[PDB]
Parts: sequence; structure tokens; C-alpha cells
Amino acid sequence: DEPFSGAKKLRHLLENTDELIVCPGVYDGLSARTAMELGFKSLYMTGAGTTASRLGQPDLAIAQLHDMRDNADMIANLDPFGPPLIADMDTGYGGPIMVARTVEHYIRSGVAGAHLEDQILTKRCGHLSGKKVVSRDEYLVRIRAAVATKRRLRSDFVLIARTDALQSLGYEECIERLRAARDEGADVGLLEGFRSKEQAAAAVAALAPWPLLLNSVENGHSPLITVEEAKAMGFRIMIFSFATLAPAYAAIRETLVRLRDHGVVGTPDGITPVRLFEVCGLQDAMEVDNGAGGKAF
Amino acid sequence: DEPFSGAKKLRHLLENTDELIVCPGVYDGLSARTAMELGFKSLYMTGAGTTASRLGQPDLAIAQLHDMRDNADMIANLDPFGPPLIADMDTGYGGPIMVARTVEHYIRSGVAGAHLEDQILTKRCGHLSGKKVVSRDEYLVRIRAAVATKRRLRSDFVLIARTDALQSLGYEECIERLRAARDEGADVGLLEGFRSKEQAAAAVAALAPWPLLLNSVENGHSPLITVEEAKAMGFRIMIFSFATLAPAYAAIRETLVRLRDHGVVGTPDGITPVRLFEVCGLQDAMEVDNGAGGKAF
Amino acid sequence: DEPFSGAKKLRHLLENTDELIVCPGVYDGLSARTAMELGFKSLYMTGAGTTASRLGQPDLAIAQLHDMRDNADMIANLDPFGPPLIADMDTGYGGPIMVARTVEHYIRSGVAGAHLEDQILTKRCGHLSGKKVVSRDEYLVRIRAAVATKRRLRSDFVLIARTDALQSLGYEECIERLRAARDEGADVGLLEGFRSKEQAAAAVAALAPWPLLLNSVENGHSPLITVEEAKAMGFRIMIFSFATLAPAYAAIRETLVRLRDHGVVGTPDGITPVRLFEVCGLQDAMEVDNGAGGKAF
Amino acid sequence: DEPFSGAKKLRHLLENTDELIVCPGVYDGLSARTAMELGFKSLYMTGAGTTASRLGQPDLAIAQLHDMRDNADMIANLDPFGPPLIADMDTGYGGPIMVARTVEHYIRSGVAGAHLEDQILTKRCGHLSGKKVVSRDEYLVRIRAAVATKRRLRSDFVLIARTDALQSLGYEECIERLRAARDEGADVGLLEGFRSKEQAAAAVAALAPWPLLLNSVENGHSPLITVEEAKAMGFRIMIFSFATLAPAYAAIRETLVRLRDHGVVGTPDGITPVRLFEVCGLQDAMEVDNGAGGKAF
Ligand SMILES: O=C(O)C(O)(O)C(F)(F)C(=O)O
Ligand SMILES: O=C(O)C(O)(O)C(F)(F)C(=O)O
Ligand SMILES: O=C(O)C(O)(O)C(F)(F)C(=O)O
Ligand SMILES: O=C(O)C(O)(O)C(F)(F)C(=O)O
Ligand SMILES: [Ca+2]
Ligand SMILES: [Ca+2]
Ligand SMILES: [Ca+2]
Ligand SMILES: [Ca+2]
Ligand SMILES: [Mn+2]
Ligand SMILES: [Mn+2]
Ligand SMILES: [Mn+2]
Ligand SMILES: [Mn+2]
Repeated sequence: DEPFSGAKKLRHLLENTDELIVCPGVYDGLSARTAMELGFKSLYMTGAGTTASRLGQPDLAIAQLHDMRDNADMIANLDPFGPPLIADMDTGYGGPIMVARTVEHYIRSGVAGAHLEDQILTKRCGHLSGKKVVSRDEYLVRIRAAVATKRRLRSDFVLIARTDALQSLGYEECIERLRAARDEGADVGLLEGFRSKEQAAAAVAALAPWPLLLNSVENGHSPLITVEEAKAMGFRIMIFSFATLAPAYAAIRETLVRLRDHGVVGTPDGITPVRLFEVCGLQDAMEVDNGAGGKAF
Repeated sequence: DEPFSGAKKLRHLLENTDELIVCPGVYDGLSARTAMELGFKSLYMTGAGTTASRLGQPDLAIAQLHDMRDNADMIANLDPFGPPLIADMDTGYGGPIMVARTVEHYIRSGVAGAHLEDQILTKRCGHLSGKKVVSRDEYLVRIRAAVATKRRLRSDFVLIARTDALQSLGYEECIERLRAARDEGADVGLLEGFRSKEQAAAAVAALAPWPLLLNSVENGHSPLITVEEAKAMGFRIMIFSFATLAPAYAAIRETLVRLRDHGVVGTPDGITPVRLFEVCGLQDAMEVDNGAGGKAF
Repeated sequence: DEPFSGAKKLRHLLENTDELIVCPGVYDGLSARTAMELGFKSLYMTGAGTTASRLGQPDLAIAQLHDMRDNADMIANLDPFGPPLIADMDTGYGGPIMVARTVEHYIRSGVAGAHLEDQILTKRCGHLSGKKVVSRDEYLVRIRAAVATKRRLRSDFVLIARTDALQSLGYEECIERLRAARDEGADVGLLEGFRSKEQAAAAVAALAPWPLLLNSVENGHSPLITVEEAKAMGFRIMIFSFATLAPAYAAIRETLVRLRDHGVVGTPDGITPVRLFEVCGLQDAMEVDNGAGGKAF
Repeated sequence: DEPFSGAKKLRHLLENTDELIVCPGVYDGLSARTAMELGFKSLYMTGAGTTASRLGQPDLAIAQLHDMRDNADMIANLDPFGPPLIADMDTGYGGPIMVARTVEHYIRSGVAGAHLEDQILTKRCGHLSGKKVVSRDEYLVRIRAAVATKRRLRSDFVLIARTDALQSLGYEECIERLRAARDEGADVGLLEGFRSKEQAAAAVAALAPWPLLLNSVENGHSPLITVEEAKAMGFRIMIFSFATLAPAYAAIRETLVRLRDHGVVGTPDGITPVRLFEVCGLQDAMEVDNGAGGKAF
């Protein structure tokens, strides 16, 4: 009920319901505000989207802690009483010291949970080839550092252990890494980049009743699994990493082509500056001014 | 020809051609990369879009120098050899000291030019009502501070004097403010929020041969003027403030509604993660690694 | 007892003790770590010091919300279980919308309290002449915006109402502003820049039992009041704005003069890199690595 | 002669004089302003000091590109016409992509040069034990990425190749790494943490006429070499990493102890707020206001 309680809210959804928690992947203020406008119960901050939008760069370990925390801090708190934010935390941005710092900063920024992976520090989008992972022991050092931090901070922060090991090491290796991560205290597992739907269902069964998160990558190299299919498979969380970045690009490109070729933008006329401001908290802002005895609005 | 020479490039377009310089309004890395992909010769960074995307807030003087400079620094330099960036600089974010600091920071960040307005410091989007401006003398203090700075720094920075005075003080007041600003050293004038096309053409004639910039606000409260109409009116620059923010919102919202109702994202399948990375400089990054003797890619 | 509970801790000191809360003014990680090392029960983040250190500029409204919040966020959380931080929040960095945003951001960053003043937005260090203030009504708009925010956020945040009105409007005006601010919900009053010790004691009596905070400015233009004198006067908080910035400058300058003239630094040999790291949390960091199963340290 | 030409200035000092370029190590705005006040011809930004001051943490790979670039950008440009800044760039903050990004960002921020080391990414202050380095080939990948970037950007940026290999691999290994780095295009070599003065002189002779930089670490684990000794050894640059951080700590601590025990700060009375503002550019700021037609000052 309290402000900044996203971790508690997400934890309650996980531990106190059997619902499949659907998290659209957002990457900036506009995408996040739109997901909130539509009543999603939880949001996901994509690292790839954060890098594309905040830095104009590809998902190649270019965004680091500062950029990622800044974006997550902004998104998670647009509404102090709003939906929990699960944020990508990549590899933790360094060794255990940085992993711990990252978890600490996300927690203090009101982030509800985060996924932490076993990629080498010079990482890459999980759907790109040539993707290498660290040893099981080195991965567990990351998991332990993160878990110790959330415990030290007496936080309900939901730590998701992600493994990118499928591409290079295979299925069994992923399952063992996730089991190990579970024992070290991770709350949810994420096997990245399933190659088949049968494999997705099998991973859920292999780790049950420990909850799994399914990462849907729009137009990527994994099977198209629907929300209803995921729920039936037994997933507890499903994130849609490119749910907003992709259509934003498609629309921006087609609009700018129209502008280039025809000299007009041609955006549907209901999308006015004021509507965009309304989506982005205009009413709240005007109420602050009015409530304070201001007469600006 | 040199890297980071956006100010020189824009200046050349202005002083050495009669072309109408078309600048799509961008607000983040993805929108800017898309405009660059399509070959626009100049870009515009919207303050409203920057605030919506970087902060998730309405255009109510919430973004300040740090946010605005950070966004402009990122956008202007995605390609050190790319198109010039004209960036909103709002009111300068304070008194003359801040105006000067702002111009100094934009210049050092490779920004090609910026528009500086006469709104009170607690400003608002120029298409919102209740919009008040400072006195002519106080506005000119801002213009002088900015001009002195670009001169002190021996820069070709293009300073655009914007007046928001039409709403509250009328046309003649705008023209006089722009003439005054011209004499203090502003390079281009921007009469914000024309009420009619006839009025737009008249302002151009009133100030000729001093160049004007037309601010097209998609779905806003000013006449829809096309690129060809603007060119015929004699404008030298035309910016499209909401050209990317608006369609991005429309697309994100419709996609997320589909996700909510139907459990699938449904973005056209050609918009893959790799294509988005390509738009955002994947090839460049891989060449850096390969050229350095790395074998990551 | 909980991490990030600085507001609760400061509130308890204020409401549940009669102690004079002594807050050394810190401005960066080193100054803050040193105050913590020495066991101070509360810290103060100086805006002037933050501007000098983070920006290399004078206290002339050059630092804005981003810089100030970033510094306060860093300092308040060096130890999640450490002493409360009272942070300068200047004028709130804009109109009521910005005042509210500022208070919201400080609260979420674990800041325990902050002082909010009645200077015009283009403000200046309170010990500089030519210092103008806004009307009583405009000041109260700021106070109301801040109080509404801390209440909305269900926070124990300690809001200190500062008045800079003495210089231009006199004593009685200050007292009335502070009384008004108290009624609007400010927790503590700060009459800036007393001209005499008798005047300091008189202000405390005028507002009792509402607590006052005394701002000691080292080498400034107000009387030198000692901790014991302040306690006897009835002050409840005393901050030492320049307690670390000033001696740091003196020492840096004398060392660099020695280096320039004599080619050696000559710092006392007990001040080793490792000791500085120890002050700045080396042990904590090594324990994180060791505890995670790392063998780096 | 131009603003933001630190790289050109440093290059000229190096290539066009035989002077030993003395760079006091600065870490914030106050330390940098003080070095400038005293007329030093070049400054050095310490990574350890940046981490202690901006983040309150030890030099354990906690500061990353954003923090380091932000600090260097601030320091290098306090005076657009002032002394060149050499900035620590640690390992480059990732693989070749990040190394290149770092060099690109430093260049665009007006930084004159930077030192890039062969430590593993989870690095540590060079005077701490347990310090491991990457292979020669992996180090050269960093050097190549950095050199290619400065060339691509047509910059005079001075790239200093630092090797931390002495501790673990010995002298000959250091010399070979530096020779290799020279061939890949590094401008200056830095053999970190000499164990003896004889060894310092020998390294200079081994690499002559390729210039070396001597890193003096105040109160550290390397011999105390004076400016005159360094010049006689043939070093071309000498940086004093802890020249300001160390005495600042000593002074802050002794002042705060006095405050704690005796209730007074006791800083020499000539160190007034106004003097600190003067050091930090007060006059400049007032001239901006006055020159713009403002009457604030
Ligand atoms: O969005 C993300 O950053 C992500 O990690 O989920 C991903 F899509 F890039 C991925 O790597 O699968
Ligand atoms: O995009 C902008 O921030 C702008 O200034 O051009 C505007 F559209 F918001 C405006 O105020 O007209
Ligand atoms: O430290 C501060 O910023 C301060 O506000 O307390 C002051 F000292 F600058 C002041 O204005 O008195
Ligand atoms: O100041 C620095 O960060 C440094 O790199 O020069 C050092 F002193 F920490 C070092 O590692 O020698
Ligand atoms: Ca339209
Ligand atoms: Ca699709
Ligand atoms: Ca010494
Ligand atoms: Ca004194
Ligand atoms: Mn990711
Ligand atoms: Mn704007
Ligand atoms: Mn202050
Ligand atoms: Mn270093």
C-alpha cells in the first residue's frame, strides 16, 4: 500500500497468486507511461531498449550501471504507487563488488526485481550468436553477491537468475545452473532463448515448483509463445523485451519516410501534444501547482 | 569535413544555400538513429520529447540543463561526421549565468544550434494556454548572454531567438522582439505558434532577409503547413517537433493493447532485434572490435 | 533500524530528544566518509560545496535538481544504516511542480530532510549581498508544495523552512515568514545569516517550541556561535556549511604551492592510499567479494 | 589558441619542448580550480580520487565510463582556454567497443590525453597487492582500439600506455608491453609502481626517445622521486595522483575532530565563502551577468 513498494508488490504477486505476471518491455518514459495507462500489473525494463534509447547504441555491454540505474529509477517511480518494475541488470556490470552495488542501487531506487545473467562481461543480446558464458562457479559468485545484498538490505527484491548457456553449452547445463542459482537464493529462473516450445515446457517442469520467467523477444530467434501458451506451460512471469521498442521504430521510420517524401508527418490527429502530456502525468503536475496555491494552471 | 563540426555544417547550409532545412524532431537514440538512417540533413531535439522520454513527464520546465545537455550530447554525436543537431534550450534554465553555461555546454557537446525563448522560467509547451513571457528587456538579457558566449567560444553555433509572445501580447510584439534579438546577434528567428498561414508568410516578409525557422507541431494548435508551403513562404529552417514522439506513442499504445487483449505483440516481422541494432550502429561496433584485433564478432 | 531510514532517524532525534543535532557540512564522498568515520550523528550536504566540488562553480543557482539529488543520493547511502542526511534543496529549482519533484526525489533517495528557501530562483549564497527574496505568498507556495509531497509519500522527511529575508526585509519579516511556514507544515525553521548572537537567541524564543536550525558559515558574515552557545540558545539543529570545503581548500592550496615551489607533495605519511580506501569503504568491498566466494581479496 | 584545445596544447608541450610536464592530480572542481589558480601547465584527473569524491568508494573498478567522463568533462572545461587535462581511463571500461567509446567521449569532452592500462577489468589501485593483468595480446587490443579511435577522430589526443605488469610479471615484461604499445601507436608510456629509482631511470633509457610518464603516488609503495630527480631521469610527464585527495582528507579530518571535540571549525579566517567562490569562477559569472545587461551583481 506504501509508496516505493514495488518489490513487495511483485513478491506478493509471485508468492500469493498463481497468475502469469505479464510485463511489457519498456525503455523510456513514454513507453512506461503507456504501459501504465493501459493497466499492466508489472513492467519490464529492457537493457537492449535502454541502450538503444538512452545511448543510441546496440546491446553490446555499452550501457553500464549508471545508465541502467538511471533509467530504472526514472521508470519505477513515475508513479510511487504504481506497478512493480523488473529491470535487466545484465551481468551486474563487473565483479561481485559491482553486482552488489547494482542490486543495492536498484533496491534503493524502488526497483522490484532484476535478472542477472552468466554472460561474460563483454556481453551481447541473448539472441545474437557468438554468445559466451562464464563458468558455473563464476556465475554463482554473481548470484551470491546479489542475494547477500538483498538480504543485507532486508528487501523483498525479486532476483531472477538468467542463464545464456543454452547457445554454447546446451540444455542440461542451463538446468544445472538454474538449480545451483536457486540454492544460492535466486527467486526465479530465466532460461534465455528457448529453441522449442517443448523445451520451454520441459524447463518449467524440471525446476518446478521454483518459478520461471519466459523472455519473449519479438521477432527474435525463439518460438512465438502466446500468453495463454506460457500460462499453460506453468511460467509465472513473462516479459516482452521488444514490445515497445520494435513498434516505436516501425512507426517512427514510416512517419519520417512520409515526411521525407511528402512533406507531412501524418500522425493520427488524436495524438495531440496535450494527450501526450496527459499520458505523461500532466494532471498530476497541474494538481501539484493548484494544490500549492499556485494559479499557473 | 571534421568530426564534431555540426555548427559549421548548419551554418554553411544557412549561409551558403537557399534550401529549406528540414529537421525532424527526435527525442532519443532510436528516433535520432532512424532520422539519420533516412538521410535527413539536420535533426532537431525536442525539449517536450526529451522530457517525455528521459523523464516521463510533461513539458512543464521539468527537464533542466543536465537532462537537456545529456540528451543533446548523445544525439549530436551518434555520428561524429553526421548531420547537425539543433537543440531546444528552452529559457536557458535560469538567469544570464545559466543561459551562458547552457550555450557553452551545447557548443562543447557539438550541438549545431539551439532555440532560446522569452517564456517565464516556469515555462510550458508553446501550444498550451496560460503561457506568459518576460519583458523585452529581460528576454534580451538572455539573448545577449547566449550571443556573448558563442562569440567568446569562437563558435559557428546557430542561435535561434524564439518568441512565445503571440499568445499573450500579439503579432507586432513578436516582430519587435525578433528584430531586437536579431540586433543582439541571434542568427535566426522563430515566431512560435502562428495562428494562420497568412501570418506565417507575413512574419517572414517582416524580418527578411534575416532567416526564420518554422516550428511545425504535429496535431497541435497551429495551421498545418507543408514543407513545400513553408519553402514558398521563405522560411529557411523547418522543425517537426512531434514527428517521432507522436507516432511512437500511437504504435506503442496499439501494440500494448494487442498484447493486453490478445497475448501477442504482433509487430511486423522485419523489425528484428538485429535490425534495430543495425539502425543503432551495430556495424560500427563490430568493426571497432574486428579492427582492434578482437575476434568477438 | 531499517536501511534507508534516515528520515525516521532524524525525526526521532528531533522529536524524541532535546539534543542539539550537530551536522558537519559535507560536499562529496571523501568529506562525508570522514564525518561518518568520526561518528557524527547527522550530516549536512551543502549546496555551495556541492556546486564547488561537482561543478567547479560558485553558489549562484548553477547546480540544479539533477546535480543536487545525485550528490545527496550518493552521500545519504554510503552507509544504508548510517547517519541521516539533511540536504540543501535551495529554492526547489523551479515552481511548485519542481519543488514537489525535488522533495519526492530526495525522499526516494533516502535523504532525511532538506532546507527550502525564499530566495528568487536566480539565488546566491546567503552570505552574499544583493540577495532578494520572493513575496511571502510565493514562498508559501513552495512550502505547501513540499509539505504536500512529503505527506503524499507518507514520509517522515524533515522539511526545514529557510528564510533569507533578513538582509533585505529585516527581522520581523523573517519571524512572520517562519511562523507562516510552520503553519503550512514545515518541521523546523532556519533564519539565515543572523547579524548578532542576541538576535539568534531572540529568534529561538520567538518561535519556541517550534525547533530552529542554526546555519554556521565558517569565515562568513555571521557571528561565530559555538556548539555550546547554540545549545544554550535553544537551537535543535546546527549545520556547519563550510566545515569541510574550507579546510580542504586551505590544505590543497598549501600542498600544491609546495609541489610547485619545491617539487614534493609533503602530505603527512599516515595518509596512504590504503587508508583513504579504508575511509571510503574498502573493508565493506573486500567482504562483499570474499563473502560471495570470490578470491580477489 | 582556440577554446577546447587541450589535446593540441599537451601535444605541443610534449613534441615541442623538453620540459618535464608537471600535473597535479585533481579529483573535483575545487581541487582543479586550485591547481589552475596556482598556474600549473597541465592537470591530471585521478581515477582513485574521482571514485573517492564522486562516489565515496575505493578504487576497485567502481567508477565506470559515465562517472569518469562526467568528472573529466567538468574539470577539462572549467576554463575553455586553460591547461590541458590528462585523465585516467583505467582499462577502458570494457572490451574494445568500450575502449573506443571511452576515448571518443574523452576527446569530445576536450580531454587532452588519458592513460589506459593492462589490468583485468575487475581492476584495483596500482599500489595494492593481488593485482593481475591481461595477456599482452589482450592489452594490445585495448591500445589498438584507442589509437584507431583518436586517429578516426583526427585528434591530437595523447594516449598513454600504462602497464601494471611489474607486480606480477616483472620488469622485462613491462618494457616489452610498452614497446609493443608504442608500435601500436601509444604516444607515451607509463610503467606503474617502480620499485626503485634505479629502475625508473632504466625504464626511461630502455624506451628513449619515446616519452615516459612517471606516476608519483603520495604515501604509496613506490620511491619518493622529486620533480628535479624525475627531470634528470628523462621523464617527460610526471603526475601526482594523490596530491590533492590526501591533504584534503588530512585537513577535513583534523577540522571535524576539532568540531567534534571543541565545537568550532577553526579554519584559517582568510578562507571565506567569497574567496572560495572567487577560486571557483565568481568573477567570470558576475561578468556574464553584467555583460548581458543584467544588474544582479
Ligand atoms: O531486453 C533485454 O535487454 C533482454 O535481455 O531481455 C534481451 F532481449 F536483449 C535479451 O538478451 O534476450
Ligand atoms: O519540441 C519542443 O520542445 C517545442 O519547443 O518545439 C514544442 F513543440 F514543445 C513547443 O513548445 O512548440
Ligand atoms: O552550504 C550551503 O549551500 C548554505 O546554503 O548553507 C550556504 F552556506 F551557502 C548559505 O547560503 O548560507
Ligand atoms: O590516481 C589514479 O587513479 C592512479 O591510477 O594514478 C592510481 F594512483 F590510483 C594508481 O593506480 O597508481
Ligand atoms: Ca496529424
Ligand atoms: Ca512479429
Ligand atoms: Ca608524504
Ligand atoms: Ca575561521
Ligand atoms: Mn538485456
Ligand atoms: Mn520546447
Ligand atoms: Mn545553499
Ligand atoms: Mn587509476
